[PDB]
Amino acid sequence: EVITVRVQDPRVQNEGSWNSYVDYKIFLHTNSKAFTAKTSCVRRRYREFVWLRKQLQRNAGLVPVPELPGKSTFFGTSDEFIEKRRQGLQHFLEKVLQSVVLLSDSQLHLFLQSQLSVPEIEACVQGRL
Amino acid sequence: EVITVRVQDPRVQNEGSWNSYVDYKIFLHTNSKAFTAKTSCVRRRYREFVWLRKQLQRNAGLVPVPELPGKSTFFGTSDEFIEKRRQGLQHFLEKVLQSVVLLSDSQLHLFLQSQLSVPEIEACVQG
Ligand SMILES: [Cl-]
Ligand SMILES: [Cl-]
Ligand SMILES: [Cl-]
Ligand code: NA
Ligand code: NA
Repeated sequence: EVITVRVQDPRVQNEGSWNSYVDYKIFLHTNSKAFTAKTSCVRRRYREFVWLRKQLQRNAGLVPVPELPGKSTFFGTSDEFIEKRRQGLQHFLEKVLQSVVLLSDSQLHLFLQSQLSVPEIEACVQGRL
Repeated sequence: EVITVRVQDPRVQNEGSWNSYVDYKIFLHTNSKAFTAKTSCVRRRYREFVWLRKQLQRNAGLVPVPELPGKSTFFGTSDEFIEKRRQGLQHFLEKVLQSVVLLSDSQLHLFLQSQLSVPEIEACVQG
């Protein structure tokens, strides 16, 4: 029944380049059978969370899905933007995990416990990987 | 101290005339000590929001102030255009007000809690 999630450690990938982006470490510790691993650590970027939230909104129960932190850049500093984003991503996952139809989602499990890309998850869930 | 802002009740002013326009009720309630009124209700039109943002962005320097909804009528109907505008205007104010960055801006206060026109605000703050 314990599922503890943390979002930490923003890092810049491909820094300086056309395709630079920030990603976040996601730690999960759980004794839940929802998950193949008791402990996992993966990195995900904001756009993958956007993909995730939309996938969760296809849930079979039509249950509402917690909000993500937004795209607003209205911050004195980039550090503040990233920290508020990090907090908001962690809060999002905490709340997702409290909803049984969302917690049990097979694509959530692939998001949290693998580093399959979004297209790779999409291929996996069609048996095309 | 929280600031609650709502943009509601779009209405057509001067309906059927050359100078017809839509405006919006801006309702604010706050326990923030800086505001002159705990609850205010003013009406503002889109062009006034455009004026406001320009003033706010000058104050912010290179910090990017929240975007306004645009002019392009990409929604299918006037009703949908106005409702999405209203939502966008509320979102703009929510983001503006939820940060400490612009809360000292004289123009913002007069926009929100007076029914001074834009020229009158400009005159007020210029002396
Ligand atoms: Cl971007
Ligand atoms: Cl497969
Ligand atoms: Cl009228
Ligand atoms: Na084990
Ligand atoms: Na209305």
